[PDB]
Amino acid sequence: TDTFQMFWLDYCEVNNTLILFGKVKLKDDNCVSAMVQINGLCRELFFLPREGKTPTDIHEEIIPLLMDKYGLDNIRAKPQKMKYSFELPDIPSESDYLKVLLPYQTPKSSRDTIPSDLSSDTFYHVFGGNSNIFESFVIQNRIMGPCWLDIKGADFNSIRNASHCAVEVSVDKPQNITPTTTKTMPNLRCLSLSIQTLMNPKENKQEIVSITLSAYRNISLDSPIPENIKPDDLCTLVRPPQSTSFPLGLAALAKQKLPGRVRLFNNEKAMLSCFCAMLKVEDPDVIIGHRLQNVYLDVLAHRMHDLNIPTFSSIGRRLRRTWPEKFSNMNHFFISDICSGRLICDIANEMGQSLTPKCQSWDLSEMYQVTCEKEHKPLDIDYQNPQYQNDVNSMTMALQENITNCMISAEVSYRIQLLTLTKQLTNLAGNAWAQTLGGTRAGRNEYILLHEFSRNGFIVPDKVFEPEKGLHKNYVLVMDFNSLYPSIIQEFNICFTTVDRNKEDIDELPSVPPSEVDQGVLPRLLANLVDRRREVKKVMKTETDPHKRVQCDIRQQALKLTANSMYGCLGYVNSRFYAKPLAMLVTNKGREILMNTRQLAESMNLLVVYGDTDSVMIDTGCDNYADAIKIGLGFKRLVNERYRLLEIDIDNVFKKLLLHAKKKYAALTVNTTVLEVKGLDMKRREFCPLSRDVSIHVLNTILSDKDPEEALQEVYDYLEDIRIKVETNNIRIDKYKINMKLSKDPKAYPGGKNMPAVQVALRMRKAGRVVKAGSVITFVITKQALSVAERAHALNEVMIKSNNLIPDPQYYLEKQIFAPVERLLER
Repeated sequence: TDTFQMFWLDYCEVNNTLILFGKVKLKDDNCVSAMVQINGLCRELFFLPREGKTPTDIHEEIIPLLMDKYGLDNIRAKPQKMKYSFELPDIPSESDYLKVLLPYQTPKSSRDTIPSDLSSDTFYHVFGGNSNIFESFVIQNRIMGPCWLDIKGADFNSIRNASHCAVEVSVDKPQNITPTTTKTMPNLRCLSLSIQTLMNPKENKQEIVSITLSAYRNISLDSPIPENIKPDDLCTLVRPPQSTSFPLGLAALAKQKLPGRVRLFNNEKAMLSCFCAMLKVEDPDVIIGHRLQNVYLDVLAHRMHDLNIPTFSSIGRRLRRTWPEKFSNMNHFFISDICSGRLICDIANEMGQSLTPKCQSWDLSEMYQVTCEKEHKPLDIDYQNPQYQNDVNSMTMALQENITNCMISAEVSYRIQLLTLTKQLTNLAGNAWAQTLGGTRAGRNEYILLHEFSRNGFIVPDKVFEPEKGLHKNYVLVMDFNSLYPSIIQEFNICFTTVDRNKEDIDELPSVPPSEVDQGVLPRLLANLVDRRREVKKVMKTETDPHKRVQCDIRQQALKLTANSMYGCLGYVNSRFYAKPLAMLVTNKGREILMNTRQLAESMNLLVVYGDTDSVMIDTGCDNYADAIKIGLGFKRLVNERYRLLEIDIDNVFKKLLLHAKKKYAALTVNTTVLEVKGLDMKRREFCPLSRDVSIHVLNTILSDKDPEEALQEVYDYLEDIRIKVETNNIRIDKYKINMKLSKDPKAYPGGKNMPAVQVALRMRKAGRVVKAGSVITFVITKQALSVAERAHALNEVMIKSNNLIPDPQYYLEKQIFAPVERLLER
């Protein structure tokens, strides 16, 4: 009521200040964007006194020297008792440090940081010298992810023309900002982007041809997001891929065939200028897309740089007139920085992939099928193909393809709940939402410990069973063992605080602490996450309201993911909290448990088909779903009885299983039984529809509910019928077709005599027709000595009977039918 309130989403660093971007509510209950410039932030340095000296001795030595070097009239400093329990050898468990507050903003040498190994006769180590400004703020003020912030003493007249936000304010000190307990959040303005590019052979540059923008202005994460939500505004921007003008009648045809607005531009520079203007006015909190992080944002950024778009900064929320001077492998940092203020929701990055394990390539069409169970056949659009510069039909189809991708990306991101889950993960880890969305696990792993330890007066550090190959005729269950390590850490009280280890030699194996030692920080945290998860699952059993129930499920998953990710803290080599002695201690107990899990399985007359620290596959010996699940639960109880904290679950159910490796198999999963293939090249372009039809039919018959002979004879009968059908050419010519795209001119292909597509193309040239880079050649290997490449002819030519061209039975029965079936039907 007296304080400025804001829901913070993202941040950036500039001039040793911390800017928070967020939302503010207006008198009409509508939320607009806002930014807060936070001054007066300081590093918390801790100086460790030598055995004889004291914190006061330190005060008298460096405070004057620090004042002079940084040009400060005074420096807040006081003794403080802190604890250390990490990897540095000669630092005691508890000591009296001199806590020093060094402002990020200093008159002199602000950019220079104090090294940990600063020479002195009063102290021999210094912590926090290289602290990050965002890290300091978040830790000192106990900020746990995106939330509401009470900001007192906000200055509404200090900041001028600094952002693309509606409200700009500042504070003189970070203590003026505190988090509130409000559990709800404001609606987000989401903007889905789809970009189509053009490869420029001359400069090897990726240029932009079109951009589609789909706006969703009131996405609410408090309630579930309605399926197939329609955008409030849809707009497509485009420029000519070849000439300076479009085909005739494009605008009229677009108005007639395409949804939303379509804006035409004479060049790319005008299009990108318009794009930036639209971002500014739309002011999205979230930018959704497919492969934005590692592909399209880089293209977009560099093209804006190339064409010198003055309003490029609107991609983020901080206003810049110039690009970073060094804008190289560190382009990712510059782009990430310039986007600050708008969250990047990329369904195809590491974070997005982790939520969609059922995928394999994570292509837009594949994800749409997996997550939404809807089919969309992708069109390969190559704007090098001249047809787009003159054929108005072609252009319209291309734009339609872009518009569809833009809305599929949005729908997928809502369906897999990428925003709400990452938010919960961010609230649990206390890091930045953007870091969760675009980073690995390491980030979340790091901040959850930074918060836990600093809250309990601790100084934090400075920044297998081989697969049984073959067909399994009985139900096989994949048992989830992801809680293995976190249950080990908890059971055996493994922590940085409890395990004595040789810090001189990290290869020396330590021992688990005796029961007398109190629960450490890491096990206590894991125990809590596990308890909170139960508190939520209990509530679900009673909850009737689907809205609250769905919210519970999200919270529940978030807690599970946080706990199952804790091992990375001490396991990952490049972790701020890496500890090899601890990693070894947890990995060894992991082997003991899995080895015994095998014996437990065999004690139930079960066979382990495959296993690792993440999952164990067991053959139930049953040919019935009900029987199989009962066996699964029995094994679940058996494993929990021997390991009270280890709770495993049934992840997959294979009625039949053809196994090669963990991610290379074919099987009938149960959710209704369905065919599921993994790690096997099924939809490979090298193979024609006939070969794919045959391979599919072969699998279905093997995994069929029939005996081996009567079913395998069905295969032989099928192949024989196929062979006679091929030899007598009674199959549709389409089924023999093979596609092959030309990346360059067929004449410029070195070794084109071996490539069937290059031969077909060159033949079309010598005739008269035109074919350049970007043309897809569809051909058939015809019967005739001539090479296979010389016997290859365009599909449409073989379709005409008067041409007397027939498919070569030898090639198709051998290379297209025998070879694939041989690799599939071996065991």
